[PDB]
Amino acid sequence: HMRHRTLSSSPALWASIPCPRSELRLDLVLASGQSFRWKEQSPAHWSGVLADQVWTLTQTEDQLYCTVYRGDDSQVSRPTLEELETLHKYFQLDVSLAQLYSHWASVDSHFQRVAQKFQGVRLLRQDPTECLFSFICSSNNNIARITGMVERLCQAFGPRLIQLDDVTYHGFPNLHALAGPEAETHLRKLGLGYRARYVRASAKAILEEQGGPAWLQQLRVAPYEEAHKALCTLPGVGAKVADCICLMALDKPQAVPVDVHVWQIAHRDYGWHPKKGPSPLANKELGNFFRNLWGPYAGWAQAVLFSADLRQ
Ligand SMILES: O=C(Nc1noc2c1CCCC2)[C@@H]1CC12CCC2
Ligand code: NI
Repeated sequence: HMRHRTLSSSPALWASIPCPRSELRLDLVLASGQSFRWKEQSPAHWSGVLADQVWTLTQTEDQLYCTVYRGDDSQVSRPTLEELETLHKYFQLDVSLAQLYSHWASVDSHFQRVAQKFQGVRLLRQDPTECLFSFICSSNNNIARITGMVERLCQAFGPRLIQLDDVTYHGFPNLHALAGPEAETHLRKLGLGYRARYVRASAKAILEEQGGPAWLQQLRVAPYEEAHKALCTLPGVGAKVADCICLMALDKPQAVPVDVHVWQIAHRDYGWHPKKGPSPLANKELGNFFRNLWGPYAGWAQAVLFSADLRQ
């Protein structure tokens, strides 16, 4: 009936956003442990779902090309003005990444060497609900398996949007849908394992203990430290997951997620030691170290190194 658009196939359905590849590289961002809902369905063409709509994204040297599938078998068209603002806000393009890259490089010789090769690594501004439950699935997991669990979770619980080729696209579920009495049993069948309990328990907790999704919007305007402590009350949400949500969904650019992986990197590349191994206190100290070094956009600087580390 319908299928994935390319820039060759249907150029009449594409809108451009003037964006250098030094400000944004899709292939270093869209599948680099931030979002798990983007796939390169055709080469250099990234498809995924953004707030009840499917997008396909490609780019040149100084143009980001995008096209929308609204579904409902309605009259197909280019992206609108409001839908391009949505994409502009999603990539946080108002913030200059080149200026940030140079600012971080000024105090960090290691970052400067890595920065050379890996440009346009920025932070996506994700939905809190989507981000929270995606990073509850992240514990003792890899990008490949997390991407599976999230896709299957959205198919099972989330509303259907459109089909392109053999790929059916579902929007992310609401909290009520994940809070049901059967929710955990289904999610174990979908292969989440122990993470199934934390998804249901956290969904039920935000509803009953915090009063629905308006709470997560309150944490967006709340100070970083208040937001982090609030999230750590949720089942299966510790310091690492709280910092991820803070950094990627609650506009806290100074949030530095710390697990064994960033510990390994911090030690090997910066020679950092707690002033022996991991610990709630030692992890907290490593986050402060990077904030002190890089400043109030420390989480954005981490994404560059993190995405750089995924590519050998
Ligand atoms: O940990 C993950 N992502 C991140 N943690 O810290 C940062 C990121 C992405 C960018 C900012 C810094 C995701 C869950 C995994 C485990 C392997 C993929
Ligand atoms: Ni050492």
